[PDB]
Amino acid sequence: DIADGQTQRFDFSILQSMAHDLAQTAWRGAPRPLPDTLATMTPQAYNSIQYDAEKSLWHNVENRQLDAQFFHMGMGFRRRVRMFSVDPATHLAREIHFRPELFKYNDAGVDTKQLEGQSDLGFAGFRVFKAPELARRDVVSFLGASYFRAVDDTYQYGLSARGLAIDTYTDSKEEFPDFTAFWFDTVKPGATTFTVYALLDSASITGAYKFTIHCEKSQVIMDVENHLYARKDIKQLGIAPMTSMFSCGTNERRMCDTIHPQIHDSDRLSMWRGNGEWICRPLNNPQKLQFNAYTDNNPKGFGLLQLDRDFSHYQDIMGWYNKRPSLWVEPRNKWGKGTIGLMEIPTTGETLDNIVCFWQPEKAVKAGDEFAFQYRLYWSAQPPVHCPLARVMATRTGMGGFSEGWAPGEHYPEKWARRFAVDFVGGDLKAAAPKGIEPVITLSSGEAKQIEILYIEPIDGYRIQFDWYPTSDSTDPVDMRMYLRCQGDAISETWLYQYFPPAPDKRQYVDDR
Amino acid sequence: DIADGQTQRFDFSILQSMAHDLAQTAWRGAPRPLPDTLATMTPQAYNSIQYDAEKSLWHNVENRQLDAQFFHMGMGFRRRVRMFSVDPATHLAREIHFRPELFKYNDAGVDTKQLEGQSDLGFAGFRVFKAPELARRDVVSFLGASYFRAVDDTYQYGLSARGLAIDTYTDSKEEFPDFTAFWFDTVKPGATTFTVYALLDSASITGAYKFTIHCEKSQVIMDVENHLYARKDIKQLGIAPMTSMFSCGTNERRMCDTIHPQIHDSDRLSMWRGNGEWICRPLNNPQKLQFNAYTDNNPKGFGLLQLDRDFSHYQDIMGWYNKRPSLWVEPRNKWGKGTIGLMEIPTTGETLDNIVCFWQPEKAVKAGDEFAFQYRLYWSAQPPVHCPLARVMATRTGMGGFSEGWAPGEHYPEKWARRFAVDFVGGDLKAAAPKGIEPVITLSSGEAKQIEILYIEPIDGYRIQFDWYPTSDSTDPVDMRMYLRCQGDAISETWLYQYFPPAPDKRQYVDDR
Repeated sequence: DIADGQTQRFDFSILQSMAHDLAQTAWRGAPRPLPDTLATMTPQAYNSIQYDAEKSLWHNVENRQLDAQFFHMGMGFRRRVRMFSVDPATHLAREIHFRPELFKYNDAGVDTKQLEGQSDLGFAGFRVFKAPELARRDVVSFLGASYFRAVDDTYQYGLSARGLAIDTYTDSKEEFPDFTAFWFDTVKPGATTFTVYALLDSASITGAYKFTIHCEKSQVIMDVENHLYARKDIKQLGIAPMTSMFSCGTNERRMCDTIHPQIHDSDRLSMWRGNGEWICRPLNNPQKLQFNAYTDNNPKGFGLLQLDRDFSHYQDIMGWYNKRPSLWVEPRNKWGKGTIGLMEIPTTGETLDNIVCFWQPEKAVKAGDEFAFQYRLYWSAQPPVHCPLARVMATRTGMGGFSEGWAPGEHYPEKWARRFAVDFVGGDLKAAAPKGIEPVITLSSGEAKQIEILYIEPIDGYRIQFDWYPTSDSTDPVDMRMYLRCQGDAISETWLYQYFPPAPDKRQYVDDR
Repeated sequence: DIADGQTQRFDFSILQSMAHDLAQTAWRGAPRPLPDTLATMTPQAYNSIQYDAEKSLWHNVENRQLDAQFFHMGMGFRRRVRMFSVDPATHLAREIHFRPELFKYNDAGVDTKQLEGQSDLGFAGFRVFKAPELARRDVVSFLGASYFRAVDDTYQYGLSARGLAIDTYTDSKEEFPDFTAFWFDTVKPGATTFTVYALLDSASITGAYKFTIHCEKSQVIMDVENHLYARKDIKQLGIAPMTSMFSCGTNERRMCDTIHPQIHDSDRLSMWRGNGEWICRPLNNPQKLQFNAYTDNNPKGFGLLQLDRDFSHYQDIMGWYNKRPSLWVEPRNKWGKGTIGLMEIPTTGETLDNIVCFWQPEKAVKAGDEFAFQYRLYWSAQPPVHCPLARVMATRTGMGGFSEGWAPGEHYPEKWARRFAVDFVGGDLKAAAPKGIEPVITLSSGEAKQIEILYIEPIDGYRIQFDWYPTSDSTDPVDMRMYLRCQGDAISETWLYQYFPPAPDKRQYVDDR
């Protein structure tokens, strides 16, 4: 009912055609300035603008389990996005032109007369609500350049995902692709899923995106198919990028001066390689910008996970980090050779998303190149696929050089060493204990001296604790790999960790006594 | 059967007589050197000496729920302690002379011929076992100068208590009273409780101690009655001292570079004043030695508590800090004016007991003075008496100067401030919330700016969070008192905290960016 634009035929092939035509032509450029009312507005004024639930998308669909509400122009959202409604039966799309009557400005200093003849103006994005609460809490949100977020049955929006990433870690500056348009298929009566088509535009790449989002009871499953058309040479391309935050946690705690024991939207990076090996990579908050590439030939799955769901580990009631979802990327086709990038930015608090994970194809991207990637996104804790063997539970790092449970109190340890504790749960650990669980530790630098295997009754797991001794002053990052091998065969997933030793002068403890 | 000494009449009045006679005479002095085998022995050799369970005390008592095994001379235990067995029916005590046949040395380099004619040699102490395991795990242990420890139904020996404390915090050195002798009443068949009489001797004080220890299903209750006779002038006297450990926890974490999130045998000091006010004093690990005296007129109860029983907060499998008991002291009579001392020593790990709490009578101790104190000791988590009002759950301290849940990530907070978060649970907090919970915060120095009251669903409690601003450069310790007052009346127990601000030059955050 809110779609008043001209009727035009639309399809996925049609969407690919305009994306190809857009790549063949010059870039539109930076967004033009917004009207003076929106351009100069208070952040509190923008938050007072509420979309009209009576004028929401699919409001005339009887017995509906979904509802869509659009956002408003303003703040950092300067790119106008056009929304269309397309009938699934007859492939005709009608443009939903922006009108001031679609919003209630309330306590906003908007004149509303400058937005009267502003049909060219669009929206900042959209959010989708579920059946029990069709206008209160959204399960799927598409806000920003290309960022989109979804929630599990606990709601509590956590990490975000984008449609593309360009030059994430290169000598050049970051380029942010924009979702310039959206096509919404009309939701069927009593339908959990819905389909939305997105047109991605950027200064060096254009793409056609198709999203099939299923809002299940305990998870949100998104089927993403894209067709990228390169406009210029791209030195770094990221497929299905993941944006999250990691400030502190069960890791090296160099930022722990806060009332919250752990602050992170995600604590680990789990990878399912083509050969079938599961890799656990805990996230880090390094002092310097870090980029890590993990070579893969056909990744069966990867993503950032929030495996710590206990509230007492976070002690946050405004963010609810324990209720935040975990994102898992499941490719549908063979993606070929490439690397899973992982960029970690230093951070102080929780207002900056410093974790970026994406898939980078091995082949260099040139002008006129074409790409097609299909993958499934799972937005929930406890991702659908996990390692059948023993799984890493936590990665605790601390002082070493002393017997466990007998840390000296009158003095610091004489020899400086770093102690790493890794907890393994699941698999056949209790069966392999009588035969002998032998941990295999590979270190780029240094040596592991006090390798101990201990059993933890409350978690029904085994802890592998070792002390790392530098034996060098190169201060270069140290790569560690751990996996449990009982009968000459792996019984646990690989534990991948990047450790940054302190300076040689800082490899000691100062004591006032 | 193991008592072969001469029969002598013994009673509590008789024990008080020899304590009075001992005070009237000069001190025995430092213990004489042990035989060469025990004097020069390996720590591993001493641990190889095992007492004979067949020759244990009360071995001839049919249908017994208790068993007593003695310790051996060696290591820091250089004071010989004489053990006696006294029949409750006929008050006759027989001395249990030390014999080499009472121990199995096994892997010990002890000649055993030098200990043949060594009846004058005694024991380092004794331990008491319960009915299900009469020779494996002890519930009550008396090892050391005057230290004695007891366990709850989780076992896992934690904090210790002594019979007396002399000059705990004074310009002079520490003086350790010694339990020079022990009288054991024969345990009745099928009796949970047992009575042991102790003679305390020291360079400046002598005392007669009577212990009535009940080993209940979930707790150990000790009835302690003492009669102290001062031999010299004592400048500081401690009644029912408590010795514990506090390295890290939900507090100022200046020692947190370890795999264990919290290391402490006790986290708070709970006091029940004569007027009926409950005070919660979280323990601290200060950089410098600290002594605090809390004036009381008739203390109804005090002790060190371990209220955090969750394993995930400690992550220790060798110490099991979550299973350690809490000690509560319940005076039986009016103790009069005095102060509850609390000495905190700086510590690095967990091998040093740096928390000492004791009751100091107001009146100065002179030569020839007489004292008599009766109190009950409870050795279990969740002490029998707690505040009927709201109780403090945790005391989290961290960075301030920013809105909660929106800590800046690209930069540090502009203004330095310390944020204190106190969680209150129980009482009538949910009923007083509609009326308005007003927190009353008293600060010796500085001001509280951002006082916020928030509700925590998972713990069903309310968090009082405030930011402390220095407004001074005196770097002196800051005393804070908090209690919730809704209708002009207190609805929560008082929260007492001692905070040490950093140096004025250190009241800032350094950023590499």
